[PDB]
Amino acid sequence: AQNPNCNIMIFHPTKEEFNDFDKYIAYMESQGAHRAGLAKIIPPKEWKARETYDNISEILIATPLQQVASGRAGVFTQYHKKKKAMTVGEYRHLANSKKYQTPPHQNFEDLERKYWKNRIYNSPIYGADISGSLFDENTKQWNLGHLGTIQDLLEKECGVVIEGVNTPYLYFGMWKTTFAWHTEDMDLYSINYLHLGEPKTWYVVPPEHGQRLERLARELFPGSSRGCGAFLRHKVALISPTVLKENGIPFNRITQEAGEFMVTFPYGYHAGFNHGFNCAEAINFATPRWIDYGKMASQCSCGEARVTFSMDAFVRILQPERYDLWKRG
Ligand SMILES: CCOC(=O)Cc1nn[nH]n1
Ligand SMILES: [Cl-]
Ligand code: NA
Ligand code: NI
Ligand SMILES: [Zn+2]
Repeated sequence: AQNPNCNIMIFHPTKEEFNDFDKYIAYMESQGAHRAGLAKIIPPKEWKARETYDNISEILIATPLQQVASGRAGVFTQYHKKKKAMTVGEYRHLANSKKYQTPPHQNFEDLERKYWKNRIYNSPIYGADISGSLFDENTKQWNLGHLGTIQDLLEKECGVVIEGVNTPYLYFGMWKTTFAWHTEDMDLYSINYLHLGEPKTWYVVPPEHGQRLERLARELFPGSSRGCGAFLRHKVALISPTVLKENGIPFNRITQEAGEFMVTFPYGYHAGFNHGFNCAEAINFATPRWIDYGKMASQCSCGEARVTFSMDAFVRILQPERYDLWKRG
């Protein structure tokens, strides 16, 4: 079997290989990439997402979220406090201010150490989950607004014809902005392009070991676990690499830089943080291999994890038994 140690693999497709998106995902999996839960794809040198980023400052962040931590440095939750709307230009200025700017650091490992030491003592502001795209409509390869839809995938695989749309999200980040441990909705794939700015560090647990992370999370967040049997769905719990290592949890880490794609694979738990001001775009997608993961995906029914209108049909068709109870939440 390929990639038995579940290492994060990095791919360098040629411009010809970059034409057929589905085919390249299948290729990566043939090499065992999915075993890690996460892969990096560096686009060919001939490719670009758009011409420039000089004109993005007027995009609105309608509901920036302040990420307020509780707990200890290595085991904490974050709750999201709504702030007043800002433009991207205003947000960038805020990110670069003394209060929020990345501290001096020697390299990525030094900054990673500073993040886990000091994250809880600050409350950075994240402009997450903004419907939109920054790919030029003329970019034909790996344009995250022009992928095949999950609804069409389900139809092709299962004959299933369903309502729903699937469009990309933009994210504007700053130092210490954090994505909590999660898998995607319905354990879908995701793809993330870092358009501009400072890096993003990722942590990931191999899909074959996801239940080990879940068990540790239940132990570390016992009240949350009693409240919901899928509380990681809430996307608020953080566990540091030190604590994961202490508890024998298999994981890997990698830093994504501007101009690079990351793909997360079905049931690949991931978490991480932004190094400084940046802009990313992401969307969920499916392949034939996803279908069995979708059938088995845990669900939050406590009501906290509120989700997109597209998810109804996925639960309805793939998980009819669970549908009524899920719909209640
Ligand atoms: C407000 C919390 O926002 C997030 O966690 C957004 C995010 N999800 N994955 N990377 N960023
Ligand atoms: Cl710091
Ligand atoms: Na490893
Ligand atoms: Ni994700
Ligand atoms: Zn829940």
